Amino acid sequence: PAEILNGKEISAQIRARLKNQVTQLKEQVPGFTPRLAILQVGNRDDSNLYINVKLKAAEEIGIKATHIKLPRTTTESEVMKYITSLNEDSTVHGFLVQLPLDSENSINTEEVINAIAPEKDVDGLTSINAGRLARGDLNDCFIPCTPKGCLELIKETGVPIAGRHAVVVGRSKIVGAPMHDLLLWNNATVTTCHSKTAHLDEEVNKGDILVVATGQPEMVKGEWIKPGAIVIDCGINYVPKVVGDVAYDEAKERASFITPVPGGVGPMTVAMLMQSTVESAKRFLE
Amino acid sequence: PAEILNGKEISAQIRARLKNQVTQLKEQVPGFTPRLAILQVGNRDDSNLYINVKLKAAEEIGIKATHIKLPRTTTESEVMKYITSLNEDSTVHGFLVQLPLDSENSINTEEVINAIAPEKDVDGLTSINAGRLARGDLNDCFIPCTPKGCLELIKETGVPIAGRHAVVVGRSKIVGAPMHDLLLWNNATVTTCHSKTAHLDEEVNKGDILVVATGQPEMVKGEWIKPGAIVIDCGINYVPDKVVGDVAYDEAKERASFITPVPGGVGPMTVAMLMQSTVESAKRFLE
Ligand SMILES: Cc1cc(C(=O)N[C@@H](CCC(=O)O)C(=O)O)ccc1NC(=O)Nc1c(N)nc(N)[nH]c1=O
Ligand SMILES: Cc1cc(C(=O)N[C@@H](CCC(=O)O)C(=O)O)ccc1NC(=O)Nc1c(N)nc(N)[nH]c1=O
Repeated sequence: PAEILNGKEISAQIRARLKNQVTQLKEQVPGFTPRLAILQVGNRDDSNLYINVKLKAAEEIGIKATHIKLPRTTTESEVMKYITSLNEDSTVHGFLVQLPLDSENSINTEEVINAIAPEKDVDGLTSINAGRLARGDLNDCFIPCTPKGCLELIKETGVPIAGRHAVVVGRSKIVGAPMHDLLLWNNATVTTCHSKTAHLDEEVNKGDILVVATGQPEMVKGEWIKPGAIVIDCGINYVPKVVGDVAYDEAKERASFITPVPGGVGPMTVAMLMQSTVESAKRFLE
Repeated sequence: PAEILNGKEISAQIRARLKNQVTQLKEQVPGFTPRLAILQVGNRDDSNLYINVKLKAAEEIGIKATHIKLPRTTTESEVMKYITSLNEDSTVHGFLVQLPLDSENSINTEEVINAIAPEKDVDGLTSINAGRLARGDLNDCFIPCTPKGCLELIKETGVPIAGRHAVVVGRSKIVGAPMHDLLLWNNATVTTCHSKTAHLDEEVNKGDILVVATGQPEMVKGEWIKPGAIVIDCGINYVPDKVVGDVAYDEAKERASFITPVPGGVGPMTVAMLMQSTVESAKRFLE
């Protein structure tokens, strides 16, 4: 049986450190506070939940987090007015657009995301920050929050990354593709799989490190797991109960470390966003 | 043995089609002509060689190509002034900075590259264009010219890329990393290897498609190659004797279904893809 990576506990420790930094930073600079804005389009239930968990974390730490919720009938030009304003408001240190946009109109997601000023792009979703991470310029960019949090979970095992084979299942803009880049520049040998991969089971079996971000409940079976692998499950699926993308019961028998769902990647995602927000607040003080 | 992917023949076909494309544009819009600029820092022989090949190809196609060469002792502020001037000259449609910079002073390559207007970044080296490619937004960016040319060589086989396991050995900003992205958004399963990869022979043996860009002459031995693999050798290594690639061509040819020779493989495809990107930005400028 694998040792469980306790993300709920690990994040708690991170947020305490962030609170101390924000507490300390509010003294060294009186009247100053990190400010986060979260923009939402539409009213998805899962977007509501995740945004509120983020507001909740920001509250604990002392970050001032605003939530602007736009209606489903919002146009692309309406959204761009808000991004423009947030870019220009010098009191706002970071902001993000919760994805996907839930609009009945046609909105170019990529156009919206890429209007965000890169120095405020705490979610790391602009092409500018993605291109730096994709090319190995890691100390110059915001890195996406779920990948940042998966990397921290992997170090918690103590097992070095350099020279191990990492398999990443999924290549989405927010998780899988930046996760590949993060592991690579941490000097793993990385294979990316996706919905056109043949023999996915045999590919998954190659992974000393396995990160699954597919959105298909429990599709990655435990038999597929290389014995002793570090298994990281990014899935959160509501099913007949909350399950991940990895069949947790079987995989725990093969993994050496595993993240449970919930309480694994999820809280780490939120903690890493808070960390990037404090980092941009500090960078702003220069 | 493998069929030879003959880059000389394929590049010559692309240049001719480009030439006719330029001719028709010039007929449709009299006086107009695609304009490329190449900036160099220092006096490296290999850069001199490669830039000259690009000048010759542009001249054949009808691209007006200017070459600006700065001394080994230039400052970053001097280089930034030229990049700004090229960004601002409306008669220049694309330009590149031949890499590596050859300087006595330390110059931030990333700062220099990233000052290029993305719409003129025909080499696809700005962070903006890399981020578009890395995330599959392929319709808005210039792709770097060597990965573009590898993709054409692979498509010359007529074997679809989707579903195959591709291995890219090397992760540089100009070749290896963009090659991984190009193959991923053509729906390969991609493994990227580098100098920290253990058991490189076993990773190479997974490749239905193998792209090697290491600058380590003949380091990828032919016995590692999966039988039937498509082998793409981006290496141009001058060894004592002669040019060799990054793959042991002798044993590799016995196992691959297709293979690029060195020279006459990727090299001419690189130049041709740069010309294609230049013609493309010129057309976009007309819009
Ligand atoms: C999937 C997820 C889970 C949780 C979480 O907290 N999960 C807990 C249970 C929480 C509870 O119910 O208390 C657990 O799994 O244990 C927080 C965040 C996300 N994901 C995102 O927010 N993704 C995302 C996006 N869609 N768009 C942009 N722009 N940026 C983003 O990062
Ligand atoms: C390695 C190489 C070879 C040749 C070549 O001429 N090869 C043929 C001969 C016949 C012919 O080319 O027509 C052969 O090998 O057979 C052309 C180009 C390169 N490489 C680059 O130029 N790399 C590069 C760089 N260093 N910096 C920036 N910014 N952009 C870049 O693309």
